[PDB]
Amino acid sequence: SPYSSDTTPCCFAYIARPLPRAHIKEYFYTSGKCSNPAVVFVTAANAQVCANPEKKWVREYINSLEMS
Amino acid sequence: SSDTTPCCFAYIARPLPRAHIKEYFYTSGKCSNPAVVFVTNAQVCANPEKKWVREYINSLEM
Repeated sequence: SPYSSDTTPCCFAYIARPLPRAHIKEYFYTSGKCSNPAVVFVTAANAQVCANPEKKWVREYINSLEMS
Repeated sequence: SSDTTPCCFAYIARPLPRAHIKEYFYTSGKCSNPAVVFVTNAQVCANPEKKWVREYINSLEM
């Protein structure tokens, strides 16, 4: 492919109910260019689910993922 | 939905090789920048104002 994707994933809504923990592969902080400072959890179906960084579960989820 | 929305913060500087273009779409209005994303697999941001962008889109529809 002569070109790689260059779109930027942003968030305009946060998932209300905590995400099934196991069904998560990675996470990443949306770009500072986006309008909302969100958290993104990548599901096993490679879906990119937006989450609120102030949420208790997200906070726990972020720390778990970065610890073997 | 509650899924990420692809937005653009830059536009490619030259026309994409036409034969590689499969489909296209206008990024959500929620995005701060208006843009057309050409799809090949790969998603390339482009300026909705350029002639080749508008013309590529016309060719695609037809």
